[PDB]
Amino acid sequence: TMKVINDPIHGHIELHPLLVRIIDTPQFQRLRYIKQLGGGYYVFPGASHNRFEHSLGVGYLAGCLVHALGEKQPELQISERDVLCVQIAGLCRNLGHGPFSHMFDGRFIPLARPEVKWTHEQGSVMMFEHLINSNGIKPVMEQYGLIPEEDICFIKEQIVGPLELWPYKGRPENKSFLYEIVSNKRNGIDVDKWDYFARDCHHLGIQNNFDYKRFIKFARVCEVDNELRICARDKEVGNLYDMFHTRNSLHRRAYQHKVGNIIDTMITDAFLKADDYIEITGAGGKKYRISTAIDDMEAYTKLTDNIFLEILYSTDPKLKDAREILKQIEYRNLFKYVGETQPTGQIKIKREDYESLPKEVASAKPKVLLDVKLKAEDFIVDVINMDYGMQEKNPIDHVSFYCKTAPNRAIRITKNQVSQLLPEKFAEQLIRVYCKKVDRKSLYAARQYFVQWCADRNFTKPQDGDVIAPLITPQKKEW
Amino acid sequence: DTMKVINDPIHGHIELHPLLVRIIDTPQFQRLRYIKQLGGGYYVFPGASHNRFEHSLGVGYLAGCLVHALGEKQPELQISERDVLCVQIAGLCRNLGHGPFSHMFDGRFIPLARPEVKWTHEQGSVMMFEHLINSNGIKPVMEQYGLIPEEDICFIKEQIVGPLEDSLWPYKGRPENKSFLYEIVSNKRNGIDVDKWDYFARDCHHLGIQNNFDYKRFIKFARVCEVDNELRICARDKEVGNLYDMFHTRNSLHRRAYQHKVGNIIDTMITDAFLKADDYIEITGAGGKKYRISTAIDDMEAYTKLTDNIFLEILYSTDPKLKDAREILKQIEYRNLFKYVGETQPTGQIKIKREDYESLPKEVASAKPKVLLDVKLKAEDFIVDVINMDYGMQEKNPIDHVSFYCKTAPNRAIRITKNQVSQLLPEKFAEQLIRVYCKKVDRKSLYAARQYFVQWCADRNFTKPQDGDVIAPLITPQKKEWN
Amino acid sequence: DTMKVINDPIHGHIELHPLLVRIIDTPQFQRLRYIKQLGGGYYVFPGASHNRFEHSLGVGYLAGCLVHALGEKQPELQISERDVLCVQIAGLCRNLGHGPFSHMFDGRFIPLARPEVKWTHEQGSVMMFEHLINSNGIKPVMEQYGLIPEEDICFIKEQIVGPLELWPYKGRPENKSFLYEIVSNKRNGIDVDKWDYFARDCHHLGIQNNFDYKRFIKFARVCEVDNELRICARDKEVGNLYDMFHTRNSLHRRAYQHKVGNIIDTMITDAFLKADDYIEITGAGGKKYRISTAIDDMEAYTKLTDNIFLEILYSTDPKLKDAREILKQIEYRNLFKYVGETQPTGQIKIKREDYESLPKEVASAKPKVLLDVKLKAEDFIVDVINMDYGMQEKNPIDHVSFYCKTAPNRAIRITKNQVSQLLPEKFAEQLIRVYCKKVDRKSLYAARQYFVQWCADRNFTKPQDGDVIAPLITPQKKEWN
Amino acid sequence: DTMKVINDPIHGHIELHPLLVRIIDTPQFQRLRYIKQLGGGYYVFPGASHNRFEHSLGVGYLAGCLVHALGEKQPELQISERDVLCVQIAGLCRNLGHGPFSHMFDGRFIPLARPEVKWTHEQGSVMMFEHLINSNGIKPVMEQYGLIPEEDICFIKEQIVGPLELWPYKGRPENKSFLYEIVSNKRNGIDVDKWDYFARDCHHLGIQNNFDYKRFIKFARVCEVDNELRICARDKEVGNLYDMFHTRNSLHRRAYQHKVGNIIDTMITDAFLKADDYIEITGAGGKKYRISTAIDDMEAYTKLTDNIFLEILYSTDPKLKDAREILKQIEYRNLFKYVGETQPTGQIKIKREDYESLPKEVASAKPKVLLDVKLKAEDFIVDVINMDYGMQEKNPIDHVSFYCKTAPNRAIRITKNQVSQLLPEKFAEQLIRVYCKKVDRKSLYAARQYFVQWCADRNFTKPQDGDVIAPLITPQKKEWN
Ligand SMILES: Nc1nc2c(ncn2[C@H]2C[C@H](O)[C@@H](COP(=O)(O)OP(=O)(O)OP(=O)(O)O)O2)c(=O)[nH]1
Ligand SMILES: Nc1nc2c(ncn2[C@H]2C[C@H](O)[C@@H](COP(=O)(O)OP(=O)(O)OP(=O)(O)O)O2)c(=O)[nH]1
Ligand SMILES: Nc1nc2c(ncn2[C@H]2C[C@H](O)[C@@H](COP(=O)(O)OP(=O)(O)OP(=O)(O)O)O2)c(=O)[nH]1
Ligand SMILES: Nc1nc2c(ncn2[C@H]2C[C@H](O)[C@@H](COP(=O)(O)OP(=O)(O)OP(=O)(O)O)O2)c(=O)[nH]1
Repeated sequence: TMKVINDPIHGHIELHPLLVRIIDTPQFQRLRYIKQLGGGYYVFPGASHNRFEHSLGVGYLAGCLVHALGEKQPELQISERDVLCVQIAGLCRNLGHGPFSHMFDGRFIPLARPEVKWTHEQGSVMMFEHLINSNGIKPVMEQYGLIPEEDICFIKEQIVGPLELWPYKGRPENKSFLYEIVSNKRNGIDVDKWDYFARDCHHLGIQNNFDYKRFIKFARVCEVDNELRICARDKEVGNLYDMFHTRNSLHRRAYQHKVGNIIDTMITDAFLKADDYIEITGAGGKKYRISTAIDDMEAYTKLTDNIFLEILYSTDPKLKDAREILKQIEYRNLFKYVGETQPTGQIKIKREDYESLPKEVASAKPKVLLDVKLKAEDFIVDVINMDYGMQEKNPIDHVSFYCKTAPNRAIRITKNQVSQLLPEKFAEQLIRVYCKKVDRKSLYAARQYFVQWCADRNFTKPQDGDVIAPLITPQKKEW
Repeated sequence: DTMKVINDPIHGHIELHPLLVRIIDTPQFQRLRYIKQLGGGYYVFPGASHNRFEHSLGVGYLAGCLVHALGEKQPELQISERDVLCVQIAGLCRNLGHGPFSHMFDGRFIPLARPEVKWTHEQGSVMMFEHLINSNGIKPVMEQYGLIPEEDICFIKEQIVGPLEDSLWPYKGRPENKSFLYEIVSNKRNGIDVDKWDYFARDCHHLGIQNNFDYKRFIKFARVCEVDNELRICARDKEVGNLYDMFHTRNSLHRRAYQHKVGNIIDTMITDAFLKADDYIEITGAGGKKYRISTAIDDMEAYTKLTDNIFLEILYSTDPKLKDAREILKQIEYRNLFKYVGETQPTGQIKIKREDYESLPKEVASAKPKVLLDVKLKAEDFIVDVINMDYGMQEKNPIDHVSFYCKTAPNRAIRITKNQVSQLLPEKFAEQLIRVYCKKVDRKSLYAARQYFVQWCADRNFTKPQDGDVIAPLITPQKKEWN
Repeated sequence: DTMKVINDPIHGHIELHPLLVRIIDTPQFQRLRYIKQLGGGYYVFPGASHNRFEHSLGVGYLAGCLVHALGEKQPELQISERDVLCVQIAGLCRNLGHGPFSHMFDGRFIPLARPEVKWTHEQGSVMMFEHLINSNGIKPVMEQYGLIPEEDICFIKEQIVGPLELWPYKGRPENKSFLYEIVSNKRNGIDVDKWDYFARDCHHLGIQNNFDYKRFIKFARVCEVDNELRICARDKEVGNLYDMFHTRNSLHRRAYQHKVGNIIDTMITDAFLKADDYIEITGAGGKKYRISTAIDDMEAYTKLTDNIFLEILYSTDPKLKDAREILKQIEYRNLFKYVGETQPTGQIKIKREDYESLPKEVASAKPKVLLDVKLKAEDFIVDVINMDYGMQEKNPIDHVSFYCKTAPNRAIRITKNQVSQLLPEKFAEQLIRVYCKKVDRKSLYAARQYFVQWCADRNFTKPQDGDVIAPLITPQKKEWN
Repeated sequence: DTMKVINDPIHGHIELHPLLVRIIDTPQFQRLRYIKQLGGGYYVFPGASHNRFEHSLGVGYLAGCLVHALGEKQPELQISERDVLCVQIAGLCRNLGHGPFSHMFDGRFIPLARPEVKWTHEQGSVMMFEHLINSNGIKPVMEQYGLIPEEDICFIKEQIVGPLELWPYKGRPENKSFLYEIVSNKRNGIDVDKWDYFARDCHHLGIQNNFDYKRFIKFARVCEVDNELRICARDKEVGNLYDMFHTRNSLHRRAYQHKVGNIIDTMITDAFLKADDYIEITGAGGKKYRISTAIDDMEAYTKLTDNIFLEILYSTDPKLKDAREILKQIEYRNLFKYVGETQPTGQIKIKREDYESLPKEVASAKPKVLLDVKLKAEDFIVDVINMDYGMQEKNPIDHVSFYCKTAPNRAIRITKNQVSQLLPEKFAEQLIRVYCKKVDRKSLYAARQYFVQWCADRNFTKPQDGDVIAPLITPQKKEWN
């Protein structure tokens, strides 16, 4: 029968027996050993939470929204089968995450395997297949009325989008709105964000401004260009703009914390140095590396935050370089933040150029006397793209609304119709510079290079530019 | 007498010095128990039962926390217990001047009842404070605890209302080396003060909407630095994001709650009821002389007895003089409110001034929608509510008026511009919302009101109301940009 | 007419069926906005500005949540939408009878103003409910949404005040017995009214609530018990139920019976008594009532709220000078002085009829201590407080039924010894507080001596500060030493 | 170096003195990031991902808050910056000795792996602290900030573990007696460790905390008690103190002793015992230790965290097959099945030595019913839990000193009867849980029969579900019914 789980964010969640079966597998329980915020725990000591409990919350909210829609609009013909498939997708869309979450797909794999293209979403689909097949889930699905052929396709499609006219095979256009719940490809407004906002805020000790319950109460399905889509009540548009404001705040303060990022960067370097030597046993006893475990789900099942400690506690001399980096983290001998700047006006920095940037900083020629000369290897340059989840675009332009006077007619709402105090831009870049040399004189020099580089490139004046580089800031007229 | 502890749901256990307790325990202060913080807001958010009294304790407490923290970190500032008590007193007393239903009273009622007068709750707070002190023999008690009333009462008043008037330094209660003290209770430079911090947390706790601003963090990062020969409060540079967020939070709370369309209309209805009852309700002031609702502000003894009670006095009256006033309140009880028609905004530069407000109903009634109508409405049937939404300094960016310090040189004050922070911030800092309502509540009247309204918007190149195509499908087509 | 959504800080977004909106938007309901939940408690806990109105929305909401959950889990219970609405209405309306300052009114004022009458807020709720219905044409609206007014009105009233006198109810039959356990549980006190106030009062007071009502709802089922269908709790939740009552008693100790909130309630009552001949309140047919007689006419009672406090405070009439002076003393915080607290060691406690004699008893004590000042009966207030688990000497958990996971529809009983030996051995007690109206130093000192001597004379418990406030008295009593 | 700010979800922004930061930034301290506060609890309450690291910061912070409050109010105590830092350090470091899965390690594993040893996390904390100080050159930093390591290190250790052995302490004299009451209160258990874990565990478990430590701090004073200067609480707070222990017992019942959390702890412990011959941990000089002997070497113990769980689970060595299989069963949620709970009746207490003979006893019971299967001693687990108010039979409040507002320098005692007759009459009890290693339907049915029979045979209490799980057995015992 059903199980009750007490969650600090959602209170008492009811789990259908089929969901319990999916949960109680090595492939799912794995997520207990992957921190939701990775290196962030090393800055925010409340952020101990893992992918596992977040996944439960996502499945729960996915269920709440689909339930709400069915109760309010029985004409949608939403079935218990539909509800379960949506809950399963919600539960399983985090299955693909690697050690320290975004660090793994965002930092490590791009450097370890630049040729490969890999995302946690792809991983989630693969792990899900592995989970299903390894645990005899399909029989249990039919026992509760699911049709594995169609429904597994549907679940995968919810996580990763078309496995490619209506492009989906798992459900038809009349059920289009179902695909907006777990992972919303159209505008990013989905139950995954709603759980991490509330869960991260609870753990970080910073407050959440977004009311998902409210949103759910005001959600309706309407016909939009011959699709049935979820529409928000007109008056909730303010709150949706705010939801993305909240997202960006959480990125600024927490997910892209300058020191959290530097720790992620150091752990990634440790992983790269360990990658030749750590071995992970996959299917048939075959051995994989940290970087290649993603090619075999049996191996990947055993790849979690544990690697951090395996490296730290290692005695093998081959792992000395990797282990040393982690030990510096324990002593808190971290690379030093020098400053932040941004490109001015039009300019954007391409991913291909990231590598050249430490060279550029080291090449700057501040007109000041320096005891030390710094090298490209002494600098880290971290480039972060901050947006509203659709690059340059406004996601609210891709939301449909209804008004109380005509609940069946979907409408659009433009930014001008809402507020002139809203962002005029929806994407930006932040550039952080750090120095691996931590002494007083080194650090002083790093500041001079940095601010000179900013001037040379016509980037924005660092906020403390006049303090850290008083001789340099005057040369640039704009500043 | 000794220190008291009070449990507050927002701040926990608040200790109060005996002099503060003496000030609190007066008719002039306790009056604030009978004035709702959000006025007509309570009639939309049922949790907003809170009053100005408990907010005032919170402001006093926070004012003390900040001045105390500064003193602990920088003993060189020479902050005295006397300075601390004066700051707390000002914090405690800056809300004394509020009238019935708070902003309703100074924002809606007095401007209509007595357009010749200029009145603000801030001026009221000063007058009430003076009335409190004089009426209760507080000056002697102040000197008992080492305060110097001549300097200190001046200092307290200046903290609430600003310089009592030119000059580099316009304050008389304290010198430039204590300038940072004037930034705690009521910050005239940029509006970052402990009053905001209390109502964000308190209103959110009561409203059931979450607060994004962390005042405790702010206090930990705050320092005093020399700026143009003043000692001012500086925030850590890194916190500039959070300060922009503070004003964003303020704006959210205004949008969602303080300017809720229905809460506003209820305030308007209560105001009308007061205007109708103004001739008949009698309030006894100094010497037994009698005042009206609109004139109690001229005598603080009378003003002391002017609270939300007038609402119930009107509601429960039987005198036929008050029948009209009472009927409006009764319509509030049955929820037969004036009906919301819609909201629009002026586009681009355009702004509507205070002086124009009265001509607006006539304008809407003058618009000529090319639609057959069952009924024809008149100026009197419309209410037009203009709302100013800003960052507290009209078109100005308050963050341009903030001083920061950096960790490498904690005594050196600097400035941070918007470009130095983010491109995702607002490019403007002020806008206007125009709400239209109709006093005729029948279906046919409402339908007509919608047509006049949307036509008016179009005629004047205001923004398309969000529901424009639903409420006025025949009108919206004529304006091309809309559709 | 459509459903409304309301945002509550305790429950979030609450859906209100249009029939409930029609009930709410009446003078009789909206009245509750002007009655503080905790009365004079707000004068001690400044966060406790909340009113009976918002508490009533919460009770109506919780009542709905419970009956919906029961119906979803056991469709064989045959719960109807009609049932759901009637239970929500009863929940919304069980606080309608409350008077100015809530429990002050029925607990202190009415007993003293009109000792001959017997009156409770519950009786008031039923009367107001009838007045609300009749004055606003609600009966037709009830039938529009499928209710049967005659039966359902009876059902709602029974839910609030019990049987209007085998099966004693007329509104519903034995098969729906469990519906009577939701709003106002006469069997054991476990109902949704407590659950809202625990959470609401804690939120506002700023003290923490240890009870999880949502958990309770998730684990609740209906089972047959002595040929009645009753709400049963999961066996393992029994500890949590004991904890609920423990929490209730804590809230009484810390907040609802706060020694100063109680003396403020007493002072306001004294002002009301002194104003009651002069305040006039117009009821039906233009007839005039007093504060103490407005309870006989609902039209008058409709206009009787916390407002009277201010009507007195702001009065200029000389007749109200006495009443107005007491309220002024409250403002200056010149309150009656708490002397101390004690409890009876003996069983059988103290009669309500005996209360009047107690100040005289204190004044008649003869402490062997040097006193400058002699006090009189009239100088003392003696406030007797009954603290229990809701059922006098009885354990409410003995009147709860449970089910186990291996047999969810079978009811069982659980005894205290099956749960823990850390639980209470008694479930009722009395606190006695003494105060003095003379607030000078010498008077207070004297009052302490009489008090402690009276405790001794009566074999009450030694006040906690007894050795400090009455060092000459406490040594006489050997038990205390 | 300058002060650091840390954001904690429980306490908000915590200021850390440079010296404390130096202590925190060591492998010995950072180790606490990898030990779950609640061990096996995380596997039942998914919010309880929190680790000992963040709890230890909180304890350090609250230790500072108390000592700072006392110093501000009573400057005559002569409390020094040195005293404050020492109290904070002891608070920070009193959890250093915890092992994998916290209480599992010292409460279950070590007692079984090393029955000869007497080992407490407190002893471990003192050893780790020594290691931390010596390995990281902290003593020079201590003197840089004015500390005197010989006295102050002794004082810190004494705060954690008590006298390292008439005034028995050497780190501070009698005049500073009260300082030894903040971090680890040996007199009555009222200390800042509990205050952080109540609030932190509640925040993460998703259950409510009823104790207000900030209130307690505000009302705390130091008074002379029998020639010692001790921390005293305001008299009126006594209710809140009883409630603090009530809350602790509720947390244990609901969470720390959850039946499934406990069985998971038990399973993990077995896995560790089976891996103990084969897991190696490198300590000082490259030498290798076992899980059971890492406690002997601090360098090894440093690297002994919850990680061993995953090292075993991910292992391929066939010698670890048995240990790895137990952990794999946990992942599949194939746990030992809860059969039931009972308690000893009246007088009886269960001895530590007898724990191992209990499964044999259950298997020896002869239930008079037809059974498909016969079970053996090895198929049963019996878990005995001692629940109390921290001082076995004793009432901690009998060991607390109070003051009253009329004489704040005069310490007094308050007895239970002076407070409430609704309090516990007993302060310790035992709970006995039985589980079955055979999880099939027939086996579980049989296990229920043996269990209830065993309860009857030993005159333990009737399991709450006894009539449902063993309807044929419960009849025989008259007392039960
Ligand atoms: N909030 C709260 N949560 C609890 C309490 N006791 C347990 N929980 C949590 C732990 C779990 O996450 C969830 C379900 O725990 P239960 O003890 O109800 O489940 P369990 O499977 O052990 O009971 P069963 O005997 O199988 O029905 O609730 C409680 O007293 N209060
Ligand atoms: N959080 C919490 N607050 C309480 C409790 N008891 C009272 N309060 C609140 C009510 C007040 O706002 C504040 C002070 O109440 P007290 O009873 O300590 O002050 P009171 O003047 O009655 O005591 P006194 O005998 O004059 O020291 O704390 C409690 O147990 N917990
Ligand atoms: N949490 C939250 N509550 C809100 C917000 N806006 C309004 N509320 C509260 C006030 C009310 O208690 C409740 C319903 O307010 P609404 O403005 O949504 O309904 P109203 O009847 O004004 O609009 P409608 O009739 O749907 O046009 O929600 C918001 O953004 N967040
Ligand atoms: N509540 C809140 N906490 C924050 C925010 N930013 C950072 N924190 C947390 C993370 C840490 O636990 C703690 C200190 O963060 P900071 O960014 O002030 O420290 P950091 O050492 O990076 O600053 P530094 O540049 O060294 O002064 O506060 C924020 O905006 N809000």
